[PDB]
Amino acid sequence: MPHAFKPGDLVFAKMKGYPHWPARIDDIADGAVKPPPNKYPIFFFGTHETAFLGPKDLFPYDKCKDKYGKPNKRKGFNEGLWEIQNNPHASY
Repeated sequence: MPHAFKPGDLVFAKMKGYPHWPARIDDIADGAVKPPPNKYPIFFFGTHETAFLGPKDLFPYDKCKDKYGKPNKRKGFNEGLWEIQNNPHASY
C-alpha cells in the first residue's frame, strides 16, 4: 500500500498551464523557508524552480513515466527528463 510522500520521492508534478513535469520532493534545508501546511517543496527538473504543491498535483514517477515521460517542447522539459532518469538526487 502507498505511503505518504517523503523527500527524495520522484514525481511528475502538475501546475496550471504546464504539462506534467519531472520533479522530486525536496528536503527542507536547516534554516530554509518551510512550505505551508500539507504542502511539499517540489523541485522541478530542468528548470530547477521550486513550488509548494499538495499531493493532488503529484504523480508517481515510476507508475506514470510511460504517459508523461516523453519529450516536450517547453523550455527545460527535456533537460528535466534527463535529470530525473540519470541523476534525480543530485545537487542542482
